[PDB]
Amino acid sequence: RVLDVEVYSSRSKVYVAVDGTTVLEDEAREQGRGIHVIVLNQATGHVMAKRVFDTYSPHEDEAMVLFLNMVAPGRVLICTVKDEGSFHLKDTAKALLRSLGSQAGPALGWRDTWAFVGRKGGPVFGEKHSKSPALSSWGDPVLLKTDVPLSSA
Ligand SMILES: O=[N+]([O-])c1ccc(O[C@@H]2O[C@H](CO)[C@@H](O)[C@H](O)[C@@H]2O)cc1
Repeated sequence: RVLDVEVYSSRSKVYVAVDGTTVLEDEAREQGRGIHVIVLNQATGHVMAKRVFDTYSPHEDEAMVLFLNMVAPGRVLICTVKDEGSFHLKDTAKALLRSLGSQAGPALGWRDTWAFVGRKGGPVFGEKHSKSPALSSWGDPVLLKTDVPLSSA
């Protein structure tokens, strides 16, 4: 079958809904900055892992690379940015995002918004990105809605 996946990225709020049900929601004012990553089972849509990496801060990108490298091929990966995710998103992490098929991830800039849904090992199912227009501003909120094919037993 399919999963209906909805992913939202903005300055102050992220959420992810799967089949109309909210599995992640973070609207807290000064918490949860960075790249939120959700891993779903590719047959059932069950949440395997939920992490946030504050890649505005040093060393979090290194943690994210270790984490993503251990995700099994075939898992569904969902990424979404809250506030800022680029400042300490360094070349190794960007290369990894590129390997996953992301076009916007490797190009992520200051206060850009970004939502991504893909299968580890490819293909990418959907991706949206809004560039911040100025250093004192954030990218526009992005709402990505995409259908994800499920694998069958
Ligand atoms: O002049 N500067 O280098 C500079 C000026 C203002 C800045 O604001 C910060 O930006 C972070 C990323 O958006 C927010 O998480 C944080 O809460 C705060 O708003 C950061 C840097």
